Amino acid sequence: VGTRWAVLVAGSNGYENYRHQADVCHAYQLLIKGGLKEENIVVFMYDDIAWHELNPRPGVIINNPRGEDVYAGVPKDYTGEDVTAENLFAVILGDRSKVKGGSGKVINSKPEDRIFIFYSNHGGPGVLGMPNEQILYAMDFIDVLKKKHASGGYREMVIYVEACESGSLFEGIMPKDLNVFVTTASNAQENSWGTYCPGTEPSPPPEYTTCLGDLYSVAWMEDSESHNLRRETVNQQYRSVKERTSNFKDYAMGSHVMQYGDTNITAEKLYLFQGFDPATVNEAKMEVVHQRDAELLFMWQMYQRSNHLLGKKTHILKQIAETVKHRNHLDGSVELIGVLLYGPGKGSPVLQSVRDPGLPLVDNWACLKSMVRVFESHCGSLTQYGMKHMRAFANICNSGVSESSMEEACMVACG
Amino acid sequence: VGTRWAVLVAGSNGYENYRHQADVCHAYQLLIKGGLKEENIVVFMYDDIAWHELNPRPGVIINNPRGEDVYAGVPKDYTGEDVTAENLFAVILGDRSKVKGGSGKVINSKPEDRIFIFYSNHGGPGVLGMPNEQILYAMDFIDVLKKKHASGGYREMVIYVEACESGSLFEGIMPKDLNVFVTTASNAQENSWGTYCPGTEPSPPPEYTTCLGDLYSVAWMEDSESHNLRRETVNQQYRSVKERTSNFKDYAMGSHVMQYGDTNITAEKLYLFQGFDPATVNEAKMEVVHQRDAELLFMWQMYQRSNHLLGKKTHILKQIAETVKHRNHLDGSVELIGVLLYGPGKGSPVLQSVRDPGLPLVDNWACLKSMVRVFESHCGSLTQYGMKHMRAFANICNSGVSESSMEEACMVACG
Repeated sequence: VGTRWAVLVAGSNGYENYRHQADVCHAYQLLIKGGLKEENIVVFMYDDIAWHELNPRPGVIINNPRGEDVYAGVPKDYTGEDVTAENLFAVILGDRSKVKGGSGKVINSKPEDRIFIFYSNHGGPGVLGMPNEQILYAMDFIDVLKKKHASGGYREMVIYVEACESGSLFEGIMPKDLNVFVTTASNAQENSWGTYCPGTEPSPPPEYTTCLGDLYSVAWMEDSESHNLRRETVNQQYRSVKERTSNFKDYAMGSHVMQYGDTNITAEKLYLFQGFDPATVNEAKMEVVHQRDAELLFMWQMYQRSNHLLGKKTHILKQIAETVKHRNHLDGSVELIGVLLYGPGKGSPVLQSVRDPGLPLVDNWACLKSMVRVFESHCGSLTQYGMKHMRAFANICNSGVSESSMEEACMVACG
Repeated sequence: VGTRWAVLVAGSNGYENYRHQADVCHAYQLLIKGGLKEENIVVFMYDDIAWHELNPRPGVIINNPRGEDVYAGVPKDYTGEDVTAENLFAVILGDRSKVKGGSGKVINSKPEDRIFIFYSNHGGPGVLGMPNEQILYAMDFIDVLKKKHASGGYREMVIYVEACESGSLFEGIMPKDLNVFVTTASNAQENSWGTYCPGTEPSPPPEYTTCLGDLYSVAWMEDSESHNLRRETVNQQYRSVKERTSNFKDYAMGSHVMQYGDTNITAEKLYLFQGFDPATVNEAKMEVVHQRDAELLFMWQMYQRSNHLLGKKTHILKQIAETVKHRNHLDGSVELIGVLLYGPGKGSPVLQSVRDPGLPLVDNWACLKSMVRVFESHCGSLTQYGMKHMRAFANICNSGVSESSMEEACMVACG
């Protein structure tokens, strides 16, 4: 009894981030094969990958080396400028009146229905990326779940999140009484991983200069599509994905998959959320690339493939230098703010200290947004890479440092 | 039979580096108390500390919290602009014709004589600082020892070096057949430490905003002045200094004292090199500060002591920001050069790889100087802090990367 809904979100754009949209398109195809209806699956994807000038298979997206297209048939619900945090919240709430642009499809669910949410891109401590120069903050995502729960618009929900430090979106803040179960690609202090990368094994087709997928994402999808979901439980998928994402417990090239929320949902059969493919009647180490370094890997691939063209080669090398200089500006400015506020030798211990598991990243989420606002007003936009510094901003909030002191430090560091 | 000579060198200047000149002045006083004659001890010190506007005891320098002046009576052999690598080499060779400025005092020693060399400041892999915008390279220092040995101008020599990564000045290149024994404050991959720092224990007098000494340096000096050097061997001093510099084998706040050269000299009584004080008839953990961060600690002390003066406080905070921005420029530019030459993900492993103990830092020392020259021509002067990147430059040389490729990478990184 009830209807199965899904919300699939890629939080990034650019050919360098092909894998996030490939993960989301693969999830869409898997859910349709399971019997979920298109009207109940909302897709958020920037939609700049299939027809990108750099795509060697125009109009096609693949998510693993087998090369099966996952782009054909995916709906354009929220693409381009409409991939926003506000539209994501309106969609989850089932409030078409709060949607701006897009198809108008929302999760206008009933109390008997189940919902599956999958996000891929990206992130930082307490934050997720959204592609139109937006940061999605953890407490706002939890508040949307609380609002949806208070309306009575679903029976249970399962949420899968692929992003760096993704455990920090739920630690200390995700309630267990919302009928929502969550898993994350990593704990609160680990990065997440791209996989099926050029120059690595398992290798994507040779024409690819960008990674095809993300480790935790392809782990759950390849697990669902290789099992009878009427028999596999939510717990069994969690255990399998945790094992695969750990990469033979080698955490220098793997992460700790975490679980939050209502763990009673782990006893449920996965088909209640992902459907079941009627045609299904029921492992080696993977080379991975840090999510934050996959863009530089892609630019280096473009550089190495243009070695015969001097002009193009020089242009790409200068783009790599601009990208590293921008990364260095953000990393150096945040380190400098720590020194100005706390002194040398205490700056890094304060900004980089990780709270114990189970504690929220920040006590005041409005303060966290204000630290980002003050930083950006003097130092420039944070960018997706800059989300790595969200624990530094949270730690400034937690330390008792004033917003007036942050303003002074940012002005000295970046004016 | 024979005369005891010494060469004492501080490689730095500025009130932030008070400790290097305080170590050298203390060494001078200790040697005079031992019966070495002033005409046989050459002092290299910039000489900007005793009368510095920031010195709370004008005309006085102290090297430990007991506060005994060590400045009065120290000769001005090579000070200011004359503290150069060329003068140091001429002095060690005993060649007054090759000295420029200074007092003209040199080590014009005889075959029966012994020599003691002590250097304090900082350094980097394969390099030592000199204060007039100069880097002293390890192979040139070894070549001066070989030239002095070839002339027959001494019986034995002992050399003590306090600087970061100082073991790298001798690993793989110091011969055992020159009648020279050497110890260093650290191994080839560790920093060295300032001690007697403000805000730490054992604490210097409260008027001091800069560290009074360096750990290995005060370890040997305080050991020599508390023992009968006619009974203590060179080996006993090495063992005591190794124990103290390790700081209870806590290498997060200590270093590994290393030995090189002719270890047969360790059996000799220390008075043969340092003299003996006729009035001498024969341990707790020390708080330390990284040599490369002591300047920022001093600037933070000045900032915290000027909190009542808004104008002065703001000025110091901007000086701290300029210093950290300069550090970030050097660190970021070297990291960017690694990415441009080797690609992302291989850049840091190549630039930061440490050769096995016993191997020279670089196979071609002229290439090492050329990498520094190319870097500086595009990215600016390395500065003393920038000597930390000498292993990256050595690794560029060792990798087979051409000087033409280094030029291209530096131009892209810094133009």
